[PDB]
Formats: sequence, structure tokens, C-alpha cells
Amino acid sequence: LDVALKRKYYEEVRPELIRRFGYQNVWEVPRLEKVVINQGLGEAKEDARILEKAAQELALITGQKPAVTRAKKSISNFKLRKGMPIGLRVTLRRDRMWIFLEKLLNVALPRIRDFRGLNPNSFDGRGNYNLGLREQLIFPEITYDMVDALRGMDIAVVTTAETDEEARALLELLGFPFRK
Amino acid sequence: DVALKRKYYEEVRPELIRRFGYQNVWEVPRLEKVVINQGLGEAKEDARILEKAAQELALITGQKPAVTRAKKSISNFKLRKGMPIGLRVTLRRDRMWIFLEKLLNVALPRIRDFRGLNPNSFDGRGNYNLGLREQLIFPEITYDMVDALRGMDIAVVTTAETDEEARALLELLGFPFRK
RNA sequence: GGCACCUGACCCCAUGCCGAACUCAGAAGUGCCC
RNA sequence: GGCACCUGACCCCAUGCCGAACUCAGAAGUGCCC
Ligand SMILES: [K+]
Ligand SMILES: [K+]
Ligand SMILES: [Mg+2]
Ligand SMILES: [Mg+2]
Ligand SMILES: [Mg+2]
Ligand SMILES: [Mg+2]
Repeated sequence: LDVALKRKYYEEVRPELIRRFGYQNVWEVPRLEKVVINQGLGEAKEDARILEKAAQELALITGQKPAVTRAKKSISNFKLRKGMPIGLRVTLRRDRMWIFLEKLLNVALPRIRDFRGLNPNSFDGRGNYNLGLREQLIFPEITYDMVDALRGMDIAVVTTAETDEEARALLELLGFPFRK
Repeated sequence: DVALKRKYYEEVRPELIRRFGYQNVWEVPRLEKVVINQGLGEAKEDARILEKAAQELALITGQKPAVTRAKKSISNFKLRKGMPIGLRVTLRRDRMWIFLEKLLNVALPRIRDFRGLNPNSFDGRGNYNLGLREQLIFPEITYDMVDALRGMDIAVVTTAETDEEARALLELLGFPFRK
């Protein structure tokens, strides 16, 4: 399972984190835990062929089956208000996560005109990074293009770091193209 | 009574931060769960003493024990695939606190000649294990139902990354370590 | 409003045991998107 | 041999997605019961 971004973590990223913060044992060094990708529908468009087009492209770029999230309790009862399926969700762990981040950061994000870098301030206060991408994402597989149809998918990079400063060191050194 | 929790949140967390210098209160080690594993005594090869034993541990811990059995993978001589080898309960949150309080404010004191706890029983990742062989230390275990169960292997799992931090946690909580 | 984090379980629902997980909850907690 | 930790997985089994959980696996890994 020779993955490019994984290889970089143990080879480069891990040894330098143990320097910046000097961790006692190798198991306290922050790691990547999961990547949750959420492509919402926002009820702005209801066509059924939307959920299925998104469900299938999201599955190719992630290599995993998306789960259909749904509206729990009801809302405004006029007639045309709450559907049922409200978006797609996939949780990437292990190898599929290393492969998705390598394609996202190194081939998809760069092949975008309107891109200067990621906002280094989008950290949740507990070591996790939150991103929102409403552009076209070009992947080796297919092209994720629901720019006009749906809004932006919500990516959450959840790590084992305890603080944001250690979360971005991991991410900075990992490859994430920020602006700081 | 959840008095051991108050102690953690009022005394221990601040004393640990002082000792190790945690910048954030959520990095301070805490108890995640306690797993109890009871071997079988007379409840073994039976289904009436095994019910009085389960309800036995069920009252000691506050929750429904789980029955551990021998993996199902028979060869060619079909004679079943493993019967019950014991009971298991995973204590988290309040039930975990209440059990740790009883354990040291009731169960450990009822032991005669008690030395202390081995300060070495740390698994290397910040967790602690101990075995309470002979009972009569738990008020609940009724008479005429004592040898229904053997001794319990306890595993105190914490969020502490090392034994050092884990030990400080336990010692500040009030575990009577031999040392 | 949604996903992630955080925290809980009154409610649907859930645990070979465990609201750990799954489910649910949360204007006046944190991040991001609309 | 059991539980916990750790690491791993189409072998039974499993995930609204996810070997995260559940299941299973690991003499020559750590801890307590042996
Ligand atoms: K929770
Ligand atoms: K595991
Ligand atoms: Mg984190
Ligand atoms: Mg630990
Ligand atoms: Mg459920
Ligand atoms: Mg299963």
C-alpha cells in the first residue's frame, strides 16, 4: 500500500513534528484520523437526477459509497418545503483517505484558476480543519462538477492533534496550500 | 455517590495541569472506561447459577453483563462450538465513577492484609490492570452464591498517552499503590 | 439550515454489555458553507 | 486459554458511508488473570 502522501507523513512530516514540539513517544505525534466529505443539496434544487449525479461522481473521486443524509423532523408545511434526502456523506479513513487527499491537494486544487490557497484560519479550536469547496474538482478518475447544481461540499479534516497550531503544522508540512 | 468525579474535576484536573503543564484543559488525561472480566465458577456448565451470577455482577456494576464464549469454529467431529467462559461489563461515565468509588471505599478496604496495588501493572500506553481474586469484598454477593463466580480482571483505560501520566492520574484520584 | 468538532439523552432509535458505536438533542459553544 | 492495549482484515461477520463500531485475526508484541 505505497501511497505518496502517506509516505511523506512518516518520512518527512512525522520527524519534523517531533522536532517542533518534541514528542516523547512516536504515538503522541499528531496523525490524520478521518476526512468527512459532505455534499449537501440545500433544497435550492430538487430534481431527483441531482442526488444521483452527485452520488455517483462523489463515489468515484473518493472510491467509497456515499450515504444519503436525510431531513429529520418536518418543517414549514406549505406543500413544497422539506424533501427527505438532504445530501451525501462519506467518511474516509486509512488508505482511501491518503489517496483522496493526494488527489485533492496535488491535482484537483491546483488545476483551478480561482485559487490562491487555503485559509489557514479555518481551524475549529480542537485540532481539526474545515474546508468548503464550490468549484469544479478535477480528479484522475472523473471530474466533480456540480458547481451550478449543488452548493459546496463540506470537507472536515479531523486529526489527533489537540490544538490548532499542531493541526496546521501537520497540514502545512503535509502539503495543504494555505496562505500562511 | 459520584464524589470521585467531583474530586477529579475539582482536585485532580488542576493538580495534573500543574504537574505536567497542560496548556489546554482537554489535554489533561481522564478515565475513558473500565472493563470488568469475570471468569466462571459454579455458574459454569449450568443455567441457573449463571443467572444468579450475572444478576450478581449486574448489581455490583449497575449494568447488564455480557457473556464471553469460546469462538465457533468446529473441526470435523461436531460437538458444538464453545460455551460461556465468563462475563464482561464495560463501564463508562457515571456507572464507571460509582464503581471506582465502591472499589476503593468499600471493596479494597474489606481486604485483609492488603498491601496496595502494584504500581507496575501499567500496560505501556497509559492503562492499568488488576485482579481481585477472592471475594467477600462486595456487599452485594449474597451468601449461598459466592463460588458461582471466580475472580475479576479489571482494566482501567485512560486518555493518558503514557504510564507516567496515567499513574499520576490514578495516584491523585486515590488509588493505594504499593510502590 | 447543513457537515465537522464539543457536550449531552427529555424524544425516535440503539448496545452479544457499554448513548463507545448507531440514533436523537443543543438561538445565546467552536470552525466552515448556503 | 480469558479480558484490556496494540496492529491488522472481505476467513465468519459488519458499516444510512466508514474493519470508526460490530466480527474475526495476530507463538516469536505490552499489561493483568497462569
Ligand atoms: K457523543
Ligand atoms: K482495532
Ligand atoms: Mg483533533
Ligand atoms: Mg491510554
Ligand atoms: Mg440507532
Ligand atoms: Mg459483526
